[PDB]
Amino acid sequence: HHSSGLVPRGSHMPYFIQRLFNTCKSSLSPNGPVSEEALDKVRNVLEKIKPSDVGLEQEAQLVRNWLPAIKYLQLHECDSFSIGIFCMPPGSIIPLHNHPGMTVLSKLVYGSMHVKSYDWAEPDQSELDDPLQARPAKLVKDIDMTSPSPATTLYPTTGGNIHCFKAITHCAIFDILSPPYSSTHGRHCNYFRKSPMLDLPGEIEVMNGEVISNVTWLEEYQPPDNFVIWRVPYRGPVIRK
Ligand code: NI
Repeated sequence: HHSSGLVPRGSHMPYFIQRLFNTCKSSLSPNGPVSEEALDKVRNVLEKIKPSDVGLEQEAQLVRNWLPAIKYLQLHECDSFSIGIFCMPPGSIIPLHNHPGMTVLSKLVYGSMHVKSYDWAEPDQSELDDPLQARPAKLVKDIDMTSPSPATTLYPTTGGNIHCFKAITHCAIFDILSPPYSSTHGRHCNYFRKSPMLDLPGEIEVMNGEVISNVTWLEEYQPPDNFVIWRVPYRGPVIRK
């Protein structure tokens, strides 16, 4: 029945993070995902993620034993995409920011957090208006998420390109970005605040006649000073690149 070790199987299924990296390399480009089918292929692998796949099995146990500093682990950065993990202790915050021209696939690896996200009410006015003045945005998501929760996707103008996170328990957010942030290519991680201007309307009529209700007015701004985030080495299974 068995060869007693003489004939091992070999060419085994690459372990999770290797499989995931391999698929990103084939599914992603400097222009973003190659296709929705291609992006779905990355999404199908990412959904199965476990804390042990990325060396976070110990931190995941802090969830059961339930501003503060956030740890950021960079697993890969190339012109085509980046992979990173935010390890957030309870009560920490990733302040409101956007992902210009970018698609981001994200997965809560463990724990619970709150996400609030918006999109501009008039995406076509991005290149024609001053980002330092108040601009109308529509609410997309405003909800707690608790692992296991399906992977989420934001696009350059839909799915909540402007978002913020607040950790409820210890949690880790696994992010795949294509294209990656690049201050050189005009793709900066810009932060935003609610406009303190008084007389801004709650609803508007935009191009077509569509009435956008519950508008939120956002000003570009420097990130808050209590946002402490430290770069930390990835200590999980190695990626063969
Ligand atoms: Ni983000």
